[PDB]
Amino acid sequence: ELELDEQQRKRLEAFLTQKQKVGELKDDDFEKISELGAGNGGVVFKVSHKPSGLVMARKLIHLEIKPAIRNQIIRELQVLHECNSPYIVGFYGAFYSDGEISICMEHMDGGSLDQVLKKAGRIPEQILGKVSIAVIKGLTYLREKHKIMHRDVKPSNILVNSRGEIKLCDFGVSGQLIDSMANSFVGTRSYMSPERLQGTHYSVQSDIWSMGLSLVEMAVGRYPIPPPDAKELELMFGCPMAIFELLDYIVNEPPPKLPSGVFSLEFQDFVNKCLIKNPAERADLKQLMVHAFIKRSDAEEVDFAGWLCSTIGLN
Ligand SMILES: COC(=O)c1c[nH]c2ncccc12
Ligand code: NA
Repeated sequence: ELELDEQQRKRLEAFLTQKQKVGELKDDDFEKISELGAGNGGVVFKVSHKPSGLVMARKLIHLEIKPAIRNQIIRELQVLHECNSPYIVGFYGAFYSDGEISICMEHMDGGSLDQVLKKAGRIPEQILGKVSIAVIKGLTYLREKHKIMHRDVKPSNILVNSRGEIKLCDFGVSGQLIDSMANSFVGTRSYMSPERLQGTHYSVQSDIWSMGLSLVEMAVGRYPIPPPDAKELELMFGCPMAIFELLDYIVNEPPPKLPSGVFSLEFQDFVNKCLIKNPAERADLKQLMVHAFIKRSDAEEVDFAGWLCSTIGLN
């Protein structure tokens, strides 16, 4: 499940070789091209690293903290130089400058799945199969090689590109950057598992809930809680709640589900196994990797890049 084919081995080797040419990252070496997002307490820009000529994505986190603090964060973000996977966004480096931490990463031309969703309206089942594989393999990589979980799976944290690659970004790597960002805002809690919202027992099972929740949103074209009325489905397939009320609904109500007679039973089953409220009964990475929907999605050779380019008008 963590074994790479020839094309993925080659792409990973070409990225590291290219990264080795980049030295110490410095503020003045960057030229802004455009803006990309802001979903996790910062701002993302498409930038040009002037000396190397490489196009990167630069996350700027505005924090006003004593020299001692920032230096620890930066040492802790060095963990990311070890995160080498076709399912994790490439990391170039991190530094502090004029009151802000910069995280420099690989630029994904397809953007994030929240953006792809907005354009598309809804994402087809076969495309969601490819997304599911990448999320499971990404979470398996994080857990296997670095003994860490994502903690923030959601559509905006899944990045796509014109080469048909799907990658995860924005996973807790620096304990200090987390602690120094307390009282929030570090991102919405609307994708959190019932167990995390109860302050109870939390593992990679919480990430599986988030994935399951994100898949239903992308398949239907709407954030799924509260479930849609019989009339809202007739609009969609022919065939407002305040955050505190919403978080209560997740803990207290039955989990969302895909509408029937629209999606395959294998896909409906797969999301249901991710969305079981009790994390013990809920499926795990090993179980998900051999699920009928995953095996069928793997054997399906889906032109993800072709679908992507047509949908967002890339080219
Ligand atoms: C937090 O990381 C990001 O948002 C991104 C990292 N690379 C990207 N490429 C395009 C859009 C967003 C990003
Ligand atoms: Na993000």
